[PDB]
Parts: sequence; C-alpha cells; structure tokens
Amino acid sequence: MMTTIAFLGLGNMGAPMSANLVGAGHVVRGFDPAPTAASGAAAHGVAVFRSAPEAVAEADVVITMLPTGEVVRRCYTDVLAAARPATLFIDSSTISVTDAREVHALAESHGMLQLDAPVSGGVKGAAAATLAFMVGGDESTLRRARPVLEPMAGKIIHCGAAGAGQAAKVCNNMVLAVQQIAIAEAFVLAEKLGLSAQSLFDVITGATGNCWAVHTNCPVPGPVPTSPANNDFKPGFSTALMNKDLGLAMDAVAATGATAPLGSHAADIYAKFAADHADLDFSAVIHTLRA
Amino acid sequence: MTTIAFLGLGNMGAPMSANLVGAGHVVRGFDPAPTAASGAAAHGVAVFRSAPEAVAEADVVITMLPTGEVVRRCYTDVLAAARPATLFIDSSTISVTDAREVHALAESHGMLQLDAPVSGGVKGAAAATLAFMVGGDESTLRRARPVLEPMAGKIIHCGAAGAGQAAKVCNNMVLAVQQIAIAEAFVLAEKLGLSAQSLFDVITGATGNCWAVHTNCPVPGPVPTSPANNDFKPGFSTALMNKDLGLAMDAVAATGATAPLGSHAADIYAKFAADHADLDFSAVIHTLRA
Ligand SMILES: C[C@@H](CCC(=O)O)C(=O)O
Ligand SMILES: C[C@@H](CCC(=O)O)C(=O)O
Repeated sequence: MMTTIAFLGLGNMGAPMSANLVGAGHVVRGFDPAPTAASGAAAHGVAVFRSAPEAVAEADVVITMLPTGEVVRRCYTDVLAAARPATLFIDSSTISVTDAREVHALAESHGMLQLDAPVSGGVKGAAAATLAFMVGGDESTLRRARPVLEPMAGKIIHCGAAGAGQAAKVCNNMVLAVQQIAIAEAFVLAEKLGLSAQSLFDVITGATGNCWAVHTNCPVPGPVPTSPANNDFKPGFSTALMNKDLGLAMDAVAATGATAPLGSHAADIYAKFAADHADLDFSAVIHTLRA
Repeated sequence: MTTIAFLGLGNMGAPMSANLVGAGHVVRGFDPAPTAASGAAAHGVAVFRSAPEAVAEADVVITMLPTGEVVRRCYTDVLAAARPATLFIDSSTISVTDAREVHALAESHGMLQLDAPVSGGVKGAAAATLAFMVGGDESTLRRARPVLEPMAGKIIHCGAAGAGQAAKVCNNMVLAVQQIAIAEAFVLAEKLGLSAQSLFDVITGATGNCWAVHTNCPVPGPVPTSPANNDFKPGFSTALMNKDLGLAMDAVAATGATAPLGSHAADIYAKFAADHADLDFSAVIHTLRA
C-alpha cells in the first residue's frame, strides 16, 4: 500500500487529509500557492515543493483539493505533462459535473488514470479520517486507489462513471438544503401555532418527516443540544459552503434542462442568506422566517 | 364496559369502530351514507338515524368527519344530548383554529375533549396501527388511553388542545416538500447519467435520507414495495396530501408565517391533484415539466 502521493491543495481539507496520509506511512509531496497552508502541512510531515509540477514529478498518485473547477482545470493544465505516464489522479475537489468530465478527459488524454472523489464530512471529518468519498470513474481505477483513500475515509462509495461522484454529492446536498429550509419552516409555524419545539421534534423524528436536518441539525435550541442552534449557529456546515453546492446544483440543472422547483427555490434562498450570513451554519436560515 | 358513540363511519371510521367492537366496547354509530352505516352494523355497531341518538348513552364520543365545519355542526347538534363529563375525541383532520374552537365548545358543556388526528390511512385503521397525535390535558389522555389503544400503533401527546392537529400538519408539510425534493434529485441524477440505484445508495447512506426515498422511492427498482413499482397505487394519495397541504396553508395564513417551500409544495400538489388525485403523492415526479 505504501505510495508516493502528490497533494495539491493544502487548505482546511487538504491539510488534515494529507496529515492522515503521512500518518499511514505514505510519502506526501505537497504544493499549495498559499505559503501559510504549505507551512502548516510541512509541520505534520508533508514534503513541500516550490511548484505543483515538481510535486507531481516523482508521484504514483496525485490528489487535488482545490476550490473551483477553473482552478482544477488550470492545475491539470500545469501538471499533467510533468507527471509520469499512467499516474493516478484523484480530484477530491467539489466542482460541477461538467468541469469534472472535462478535467477527467484531459487527464486521460495525457495517459493518466483519473477519478472524481469529492467528499462529505467537512474539516472535522477530514481530521478524524471519517470523510465519505463519492467516486466516479472506472472500477479498476478505484481498486488501485483504495489503499490511498482508506486512511482518509469513513466510507468509499462508487457512484458510476466519471462525474458520478460530483453528481451524487450535488444531488444529496440539494435535497439537504431543501430539507433544512423545510424543517425550519415547520419549527417556526409550530411556534406560531403554540406547538412546542420539543413536541414538534418528537413527532417529526418519530414520523415520516424525519431527516438529518432535524434529528442532528435541529435549527431551534434545546431538543438536540449538539446542533449548531445551541452554539450561536457556528458551523457545522457553513452557509457559504452550502451556497457553493447549490450553485453547482444550479449549474447541473442548467446543463441538463432539468426542472427542480424546490431545489432552485432553496438555491435562491441560500444565495440571499449567504450575502450577510455566509459565516453561520446553514441551519441559521431559520432567521429569515421569523421577522 | 365503556360505550362509545362513533360519528363518521367512512373509510377510516368503519375499521376503527370494528377494532373497538373487537376490543369489547359497546359501539353506537351514525353516518349519513346508508352503505357506510350498514357495513359498520355488519361488524357490530348499533347504528342510529341521527347523531344525537348515538351519543345518548355514550361515555366516549368519537368524530371522524371531513371538515371543521361538519365537526363544529356535529358538536352543536349533539353536546346537549351527551351525558355530563362525556369524553369527546375528534380524530378528524381539521385546522388548528377549528380544533381549538370545538374543544372550547365541548368543555363549555362540562365535557372533556381531545383532538386526536391520525396517520396511517385505511391500511393503518384496519390493522389497528394508527398513530394518534393528541392535543389536550394529560389526565384526559390517560382516561382516553384504553379507547385509543385498540385502534393504535402509537399515541403521542403533542401538547394542549390543537397541538395534535398542529403536529400532524407540520410533519405532512415537511413530507410533501421532501417527496418533491427526492423526485427532483432522481430526475436530475438521470439527466446527469447517475443511475437511480447509485443515487439511492448514496442518499440513503447520507444526510438527505428520509422516508420519501428509503420507503417511498419514486423511481421503480431500489425499493420494490414503493408505489413507483405498482403504477403509483396509493399508498398516500395526492388527494389526501393535497387536503393536508390545504390545512397547512390555512395555518400559514392564520399565523402570518413565512413558509416558502411548504407553500410552493402546496401549489405543486394542488395543480397535480387536478389530474392525478388518485395516484400516490410520489407520482409528482412526473409533473415537474408542467
Ligand atoms: C476501511 C475504510 C477506510 C479506512 C478508515 O476507516 O479510515 C473504508 O472506507 O472502507
Ligand atoms: C398505541 C399503544 C398500543 C395499544 C395497542 O394497540 O394495543 C402504545 O403502544 O402506546
């Protein structure tokens, strides 16, 4: 299983992910253009390089954890020629399904194996190695990748061909967004009807409406003391991050001509909420329903 | 032996009253439809020509009626015929406003009263697995418990009068939103080239999981028992979901609440019910391009 891994993107996700790879005994060759990110990763054993091409030159596997499809595209353009032939590229960035398929084809045109493997779990999942990887690409390529993913992962799920990882994540998170708004509406309506928060909680969680947005992320303080509502709506899952994912869902809706009325409505709601509350947990959208 | 007047012997009322007979109660009935009455009499209910007659000898009076207006008119018709401290249980699904009005009216005559609307449908009614969501006094629920038990899989005290109705309407508004949201996810997935089984496996193991997908999956295959595999036979009909959402919209209006997605869901299902009232509510997956 021991492998030389180039890790491009050493931010809030990339840094802890890379540390777990070092802990598992891999040689990790890192690059990030932010020197503070690079320094922090070096402190936990990443060999940091001056450029992304240098980092990938001697690597069996190249992982990208980057903010957008544009940055992934630009990164692949900078490094693919530098990589040894038939190197495994894993993009664990969260990007559009369109961009994922573009960068996948580019990697394959350079003779590289490529997977999309975006993750859920956030920074906390990243530190604890409990992230869920949602993978698109060839099954044999995933087989080759498993030893590298396992030390970062709680779950690895194969979603289909290239882009299917991005697709699965973005579909789930659109539903989540809609559910978190709907649970918030339910709690505020209950409050105006004189139905207690604890009572509504007990019913919804015992009934057909139950979902993570209530049972774990309860947007009123009290029924779930661990939920962000009890900690000033500190993330958790920030509004900024949810808004990014909803943007990607709206990109997917636009590329496909799909009709997603509530998903699109939830996107508009989170886009407005992100303008001034980007730093709050996405459950804090409940504030928009009170007045 | 507690004697129970059951007013409303329709699709729900008939099987509920059969379970009460089966539990050893004396059941007195009224319904304006001769077929409903006859069918109930056939399983042991002593049917009377008028609601006031049914109520005369009753320790408990149960209503299962279509609207608040009918519930209200039934109460003013029968309250004077009832014995003092009779226990009235309305298991109709009506507005929280109407529920609290009829509760107040009944207690004004020295009656004890609960709202106890139900989830489970006709299937649940027959099988005695209904979920009663109850508003009223804890001590009144305790007295009612022996009567509710033979009809029920769950009995949940929701709070003071009207809280049963509120709890049910709030859950069903969330459910409608979830059922549409899951449908959108499956349609988007298909157009992205992500298989239904793959999306199913991901969502059910992730934060988006809910009954609308894990049990009511609106595409055939991943859950062989879901209505999608059986021509969208209810299940839970669009007609009934539409009725609940209408009540949610009455509650949103009465309170001045902000419920944008619930309201959007209500609009979608009202429109869908014009064409497909008889299909399971999960069938909404095929009306999104309208
Ligand atoms: C074994 C596991 C990866 C290892 C971990 O739990 O960190 C998996 O996702 O299959
Ligand atoms: C609903 C009740 C069970 C009564 C019964 O159905 O026999 C309970 O479990 O609380």
